Amino acid sequence: SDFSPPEGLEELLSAPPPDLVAQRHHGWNPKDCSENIDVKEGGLCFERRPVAQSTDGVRGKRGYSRGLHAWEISWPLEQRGTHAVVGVATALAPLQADHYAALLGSNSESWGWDIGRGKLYHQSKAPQYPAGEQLVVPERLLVVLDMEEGTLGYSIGGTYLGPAFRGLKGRTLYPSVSAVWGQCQVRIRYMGE
Repeated sequence: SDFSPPEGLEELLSAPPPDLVAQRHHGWNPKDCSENIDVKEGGLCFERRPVAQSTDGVRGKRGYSRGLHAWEISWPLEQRGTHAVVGVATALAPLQADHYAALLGSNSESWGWDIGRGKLYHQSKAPQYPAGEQLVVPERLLVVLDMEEGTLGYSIGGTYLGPAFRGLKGRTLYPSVSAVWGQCQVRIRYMGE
């Protein structure tokens, strides 16, 4: 877009999108998530309840170790809070904390984009991304995981912002998100492989 997206991304996004079963198959996992989040719509949406002093996350049902993978995340602006972090995670990242934090990316088992202030989190306990314009993240963002190249990048308003993270080769990564505000509805639409 203003960055060159991984090869074959335009093709997979143009193609007829995966059907309802495939998207659910790749959705939020009701059995891999904080006790404070409820997964709805067969995996396509998750809600964090209004629990105070807790940070909570969730992993997708499917973990990726090869190929190109994109999913669309839709996260209403007014349900973001102070720590809306969107990214990916090994099977080993913790999915809740008992204080307020940017949980996704605060360890070495996860990579997060802070879609509010535009910081990159990995082993954070942060560089800006994109590299005097205010970051504005629309309701809907594209998460692009390239496991052949080992990069995680994002796409907003028809613009690939380029790789946020490298060094992903050899891992098995799940879509993941970490949130602190409650009464949110955050949707995942897997776009394909």
